[PDB]
Amino acid sequence: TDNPDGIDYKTYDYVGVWGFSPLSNTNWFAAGSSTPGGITDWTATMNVNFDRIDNPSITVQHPVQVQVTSYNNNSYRVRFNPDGPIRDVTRGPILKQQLDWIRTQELSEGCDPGMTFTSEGFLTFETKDLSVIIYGNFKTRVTRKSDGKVIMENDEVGTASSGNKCRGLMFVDRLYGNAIASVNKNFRNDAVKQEGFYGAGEVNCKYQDTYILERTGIAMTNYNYDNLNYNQWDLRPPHHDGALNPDYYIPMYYAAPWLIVNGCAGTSEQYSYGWFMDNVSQSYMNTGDTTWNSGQEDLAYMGAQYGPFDQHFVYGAGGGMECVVTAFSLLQGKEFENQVLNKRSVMPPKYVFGFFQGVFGTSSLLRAHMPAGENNISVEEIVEGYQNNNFPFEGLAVDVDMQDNLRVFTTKGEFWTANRVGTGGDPNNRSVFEWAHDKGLVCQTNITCFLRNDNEGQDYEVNQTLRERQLYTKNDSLTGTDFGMTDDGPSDAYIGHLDYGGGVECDALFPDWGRPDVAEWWGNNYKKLFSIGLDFVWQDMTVPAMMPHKIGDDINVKPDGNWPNADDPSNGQYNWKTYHPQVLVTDMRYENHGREPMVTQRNIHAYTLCESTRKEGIVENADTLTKFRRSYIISRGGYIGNQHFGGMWVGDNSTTSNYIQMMIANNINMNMSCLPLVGSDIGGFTSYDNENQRTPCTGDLMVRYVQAGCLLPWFRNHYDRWIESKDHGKDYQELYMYPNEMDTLRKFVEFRYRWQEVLYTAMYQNAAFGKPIIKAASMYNNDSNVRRAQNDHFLLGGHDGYRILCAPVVWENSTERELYLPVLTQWYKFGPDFDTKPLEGAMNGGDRIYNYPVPQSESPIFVREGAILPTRYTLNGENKSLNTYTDEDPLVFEVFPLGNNRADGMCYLDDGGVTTNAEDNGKFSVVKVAAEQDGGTETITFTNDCYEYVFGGPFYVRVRGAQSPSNIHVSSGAGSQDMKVSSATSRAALFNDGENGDFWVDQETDSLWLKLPNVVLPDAVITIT
Ligand SMILES: [Cl-]
Repeated sequence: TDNPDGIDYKTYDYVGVWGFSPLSNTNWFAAGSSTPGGITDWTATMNVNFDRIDNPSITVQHPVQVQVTSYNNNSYRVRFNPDGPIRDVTRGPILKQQLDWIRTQELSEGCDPGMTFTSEGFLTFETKDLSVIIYGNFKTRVTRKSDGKVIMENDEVGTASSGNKCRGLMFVDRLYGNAIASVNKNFRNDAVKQEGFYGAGEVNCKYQDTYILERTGIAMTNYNYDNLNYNQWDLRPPHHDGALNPDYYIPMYYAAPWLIVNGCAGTSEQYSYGWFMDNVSQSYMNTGDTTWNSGQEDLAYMGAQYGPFDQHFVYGAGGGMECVVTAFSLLQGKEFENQVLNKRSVMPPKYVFGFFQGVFGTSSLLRAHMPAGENNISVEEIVEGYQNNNFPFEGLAVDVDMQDNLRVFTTKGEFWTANRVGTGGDPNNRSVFEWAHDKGLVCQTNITCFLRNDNEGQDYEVNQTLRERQLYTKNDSLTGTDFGMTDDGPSDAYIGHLDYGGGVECDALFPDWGRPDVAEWWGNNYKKLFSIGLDFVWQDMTVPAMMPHKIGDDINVKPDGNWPNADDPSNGQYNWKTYHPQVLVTDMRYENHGREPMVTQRNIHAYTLCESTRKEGIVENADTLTKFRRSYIISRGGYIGNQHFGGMWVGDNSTTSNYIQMMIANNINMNMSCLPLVGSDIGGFTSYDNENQRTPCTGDLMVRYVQAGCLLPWFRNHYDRWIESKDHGKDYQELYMYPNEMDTLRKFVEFRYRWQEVLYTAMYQNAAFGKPIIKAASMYNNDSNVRRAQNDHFLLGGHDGYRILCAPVVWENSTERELYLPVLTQWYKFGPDFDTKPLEGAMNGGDRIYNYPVPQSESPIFVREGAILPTRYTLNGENKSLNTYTDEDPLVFEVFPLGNNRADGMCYLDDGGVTTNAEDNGKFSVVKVAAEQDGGTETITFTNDCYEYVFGGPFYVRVRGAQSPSNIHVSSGAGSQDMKVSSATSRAALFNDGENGDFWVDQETDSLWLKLPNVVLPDAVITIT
């Protein structure tokens, strides 16, 4: 049952954007005509005649399904399979069960798309706000009902005399190829529309010297790659001379065949739609790039090396690009499972929003057991540097260093306090993770799916059981390709090589994920780590990222780094730094459907890995977790839909301004690709100094790195550390190693920690509603200037997710930047210093300030009027990890100056992930707050949408711009009472000694503080007079 559909696989090698050219028409089929093929449920079939564009007398027929996926959220889908019957994927972001759930709900509400074939055979249907017509040759126009504006239309190509063929549906004649493509008209050059294309995951694009956000006029590809520095040499265009810089034609780590098109921006006729080509073979997105003749300025397309064809058009309910993101997340949602919390993604433990330090190149837990070696460092020293210097510090990313000889799921003695491996729970021999718990820390650790194979006769149970149970990918192909063999065997296994450089390497087997049993086996391995104290998972090398290899060479031998190239191409010999693509893997798209060459599904491997970790590792083995029952995954690879397994970090970046610019753009783009919990190594991962690789990141670049990342969702300083036994990397990078900048560095981490609830509540808004945490500037509506600012201005936080504006400096040795403030609102300069002083005067939205001053010690961060933000403080005033906060560490609702006499706020509350009762049983709370000024009376109202988690400590209201009141009354189901002036005359004293029902006039910061008892949190009317 290998190759059950009888495909002839014509192409195995990577094919750059330079070699993908559907608009050349040659050997491509396109839709030429059709007849109606019936409608069942919300799915119409059209029986489409595909004609060869270059010889239209050559013709073949395939059924094409047109399916309304949501009436209310204005989305539909087009799918066909030129290779066999249309088939529902059993694994992936979009599942039939969820589509069914959506349709069932909408039907029960009376939604009627009115899907009909006209007498002429044209298909027409409506969604809430749209109407669609599809003509005989599949020509499609999507019209918005309110104004009659056509907001999307696909493309037609002419032929000499055989009629117009619609390139909206294309595939290569199977005599020649396997590729597919779909082409729209692209209005980027239209003077009024000025369409811009956004999204596409982690792709980097340079314009002049600057990395930018928008992805218009460019040819992109998804081909998950071990792309260290984002510019791997083997990924260069044909005959490329000189340095290869990160740029748009280079694949990254996450597969995101996803674009959001935004036209008429900032105007009342703005429109936005998403375009998802749901394909896990190498895919392409060309937004009008003429380079290599890959595209045409006025056309846009998506395509892929292999079928099937399955495409979603997602317009969203409300107006604005954000609404496209929320609608896309619904299609991928888990409502069909009746998730009480995790509808659009999975909630992390609170601790995931802490500051972590990772080091590649530690050599022990304790100094007392650190082996001598140039620049060697113990985990203990790192923890001391942060804690002794009073940094808010969450814990560690422990790398492959801790393993016994790169055996995943193991540790070695040096990473235990008594210098020997225990089974856990021994107070006189604690593992790195147990010891870390005692420091108030939590840890992630590096897990890949390389199971070391060259063990020189030493027992390695994980590899042994994989062999015995035959769960490893075999060495079979349809091409008779010899993938190589070692003395270790087995004789039928696919054997690869892991290479961390500097001699840190090993042979490996890999799990054949598509097999039944593999996922359960994998997940069970995590018990070996959870039972010794591991908190969460750091998933690496997920392509799987194998050492480059050429067929015929030894498994441990890599090719010359210049190979392959245009003059000496791969010709089916290169592995493209993963599985040689000929390898037969058990199908990961369709269960119990046989094996297919990996080329058909490269981009689903990392996704399937994370899925197995999540379900069979983290969830099924939750009982074996120690301190926190909720866990999480931070992954390096994945595919649309990864957000239900965990978050991401953008792989191996480096230490320059350009990587800061990239980190910001990556974060915004990933967020709009429905992966919200993402970040990039703070300070940069690899060496940057070409003359001496060991030179650390400068103090100024570090300050800017930290400032730019301090409110981004995943915040970890991690780097490659030069040590004697791994002689590549930088000397150090830890924030405490920068004495001159230490105070600034510390205060930005403190600032993040104070806004821990702003982040956590935004994550809740993602899990519940699919709202991206980080907003692209163009998500701010009715503003014709945000587009210009979108490279480095972003928003987050508050009730609506647009209460905070960030515009970090993205250049070293720079103390000014061009600032744009979104229009139709007021802004307040904020940041680390403003907790302890008054706000400055309001800044008018719409203002553009050239050379806006930004000292090194500052970053441009602004709170919008009408924000009430939940803010946290430690009771004793010392910095501690998030995971060791209790409800006795004050929760404070900070009321910023009112917008139109009003302010609003929201706070999600649960036990931080100590248990999984929030997501399993609905044990969480959602508190809302409002402030209203009505003459001489301010009313501050607390209500709840649910209150299943009881906050155990007093909470506060801090009103900015208020001082001494005549009276404050508090009404609440618990008690109705007047407040009294506190005898405490400072904040520490109000916190520690102040009585419930005290107010404190804070002159230093022009704030009024109300101390209230916990019982009044879910419901209260506070009237200040
Ligand atoms: Cl990866």
